[PDB]
Formats: sequence, C-alpha cells, structure tokens
Amino acid sequence: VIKPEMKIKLRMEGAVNGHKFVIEGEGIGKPYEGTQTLDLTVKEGAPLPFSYDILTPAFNRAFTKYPKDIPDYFKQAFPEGYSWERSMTYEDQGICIATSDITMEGDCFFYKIRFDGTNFPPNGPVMQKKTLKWEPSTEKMYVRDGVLKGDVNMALLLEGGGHYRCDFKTTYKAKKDVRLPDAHEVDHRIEILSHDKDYNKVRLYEHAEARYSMLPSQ
Repeated sequence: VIKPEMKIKLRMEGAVNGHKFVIEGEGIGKPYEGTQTLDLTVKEGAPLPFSYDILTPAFNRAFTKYPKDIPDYFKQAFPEGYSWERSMTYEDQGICIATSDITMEGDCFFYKIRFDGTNFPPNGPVMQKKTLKWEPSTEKMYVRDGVLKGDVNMALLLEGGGHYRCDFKTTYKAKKDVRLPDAHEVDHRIEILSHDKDYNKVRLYEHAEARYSMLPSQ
C-alpha cells in the first residue's frame, strides 16, 4: 500500500498572534528510508511576520525508517490513514497547537492542517524572526489510551547565539486498529534547504529513523 516513493499534497490554514495565513505544499519522499522534500507556498497572509521555523514540524511519521523488530504504527494505519494533535509550548510562554488529518490516494499523501499560535512576546525571537533553525532531536514514542504518544524536547538555534526551547506533545491516532509498538525513540533532523527572502516559497526536508535506546541494559 505504502510505495517505496510517495508524493505529498498539503494545505495549512491558521493564525499566529492574530495574523492569519494559508500555505499549500507539494513534494515527495521515501517512506521506508524516512526522507522527504516539500515545496511550500504562502497563498494568504504574505509576508509572514513570524519565524517560519515554528511551522515546519507541522508540514507525517509515515516518512520514518522503522526497523523490522518495531511495529510501524504509522504505515500500518493506511490506506485508511491517521491524524495527529500537537501542542508546542515555548519557554517564554508562547504556545502553539496544531492538527493534521492525513489520508491517501494512489501514490500520494494528503494533509489537511490547522495551525494556531498565541502569546508570543512582540520583541521575542519568533515575532522578530531571530531563529536560524531547529536542532536535530529525539522524540520519545510511548503508548497511552490505546494510541501512540510522542514527546520531544525541541530547541531553536538563535541569531546572535543561544537556544530557544519548546516542548512538543503529540498524540497520533490511527483510523483503524493496528499493532501497537513498545516504547521507543525517533531521531529527527528537519531543515530548510532553501527559500526566497520573505519565505513565501520554501523547500523543506526531514530525515527520521526509529530505534530503541543505543545503550545496553544490565
């Protein structure tokens, strides 16, 4: 069902500190290698007055390299698909929440995404666009309420030095029952490969692989 190469189409709509926007995207990736590339285009609300980086993790764990001995919760969820719900709490009390509904048709994934953020300090790194990128991360996956949870300590590298921290909490909901995995980790590295000056057009890339702890047990 999930082919070695899968196309992507998405639409995001939302608001951040009052500013409304719409973004559409198209791309392609290799779900079994855990890699993907997206070309994103702002359709409404341009030019964005906030850091584009807060958006990028919202732009599909189907694109994750899973080893054989770990049930792949995400690929199992198709063709029916799945959704996720995510809260993103920044250390200066900025807060974002997002939802995505992910379906499938042929060799293409379709995302419908809602994104909302508020309470960002007007002179903070987000509203002043002082973020350079996300650090690579490790997301801890664990089961609760019969669905898969994901928690990851995220950090934005800042212009002029230092980091800006955010805690992600995600709930992944498959639309049909699947084999539930044991607790494990997912390494991430997301990064903007290119963009125009106002980030109206952005090329976005993620690499993800699932694994257990690399340390042995006594």
